[PDB]
Amino acid sequence: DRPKKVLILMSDTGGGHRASAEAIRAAFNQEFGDEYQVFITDLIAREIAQGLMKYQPDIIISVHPLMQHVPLRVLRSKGLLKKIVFTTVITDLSTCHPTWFHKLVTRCYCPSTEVAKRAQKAGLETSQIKVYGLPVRPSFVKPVRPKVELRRELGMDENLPAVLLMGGGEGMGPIEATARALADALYDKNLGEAVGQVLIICGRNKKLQSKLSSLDWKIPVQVKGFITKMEECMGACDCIITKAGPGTIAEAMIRGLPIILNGYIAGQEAGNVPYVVENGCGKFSKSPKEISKIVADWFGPASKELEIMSQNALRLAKPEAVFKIVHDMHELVRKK
Repeated sequence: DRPKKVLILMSDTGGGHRASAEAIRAAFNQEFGDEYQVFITDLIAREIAQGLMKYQPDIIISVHPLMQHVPLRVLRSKGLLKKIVFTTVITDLSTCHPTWFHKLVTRCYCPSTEVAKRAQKAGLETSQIKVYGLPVRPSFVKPVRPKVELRRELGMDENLPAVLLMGGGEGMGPIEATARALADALYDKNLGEAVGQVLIICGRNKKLQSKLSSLDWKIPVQVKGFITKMEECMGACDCIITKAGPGTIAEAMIRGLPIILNGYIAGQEAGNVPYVVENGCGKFSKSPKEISKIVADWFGPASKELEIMSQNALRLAKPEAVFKIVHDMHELVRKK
């Protein structure tokens, strides 16, 4: 028809998830092309009012818990509410805050049926609620090379089972202690045999990255900084240790990785934990000793438990969330 503009509201503080926003932007790009131009704005009323005028969006998307009430008010203050489709993509996997929901919204996209039940609780009608899962980048969703080919490209051992350890960011138990604990649990002293291997992704924690990659490891340990392609990394491993950041969780499930939740950002990600644990996809622990035992058992005596949890994750996985959402927004905008 005519080119349309999309504004996605994030805020670097207060919860919510920008990787979902970027995932959404990439999905519009892939699916539709220049039929849509997509901006992500980090911001309250005056700024909203500003960004409204800067981008004059056809459709507004909120990936933030605080981005419903004020933006909607301002939309009604400027008579824009019937012109502009307003949508919410909840980035809390479970157990959310009431603010995620707003009756004046057009559509609210849920990552679980649990969250959707909460939307119904809030008075939103069936037309306003969809459950497609939590959006993940498309480039993540491409079926990936074989395990040994990924392992080799990442400098890992080809045969040992691997735990993905994420050390980036805030909220986790001791990463260095955890890696050392992992090395001890996965070494057979008499055999001189590594029982497993570790891949540590440091993200932006560079002090951790240098310390960990200067150590002498009992088992194969690969240390990295920032990784653009998480799909290759997750495809090379057999389980994952991480903070209950929602994207990382939704990614791991797509790759059938059983999760050890290493913690969470308080006030933000703690509702993600039951989504993992109560659904049979993983465990919680911050302790290095407790974590490494879990991995060591999953790589030996509880290996049946690992395979079962690995099936539970694929079953919960929704790799097509991103496409579904944007195709739904596409038709939402069109009915005008």
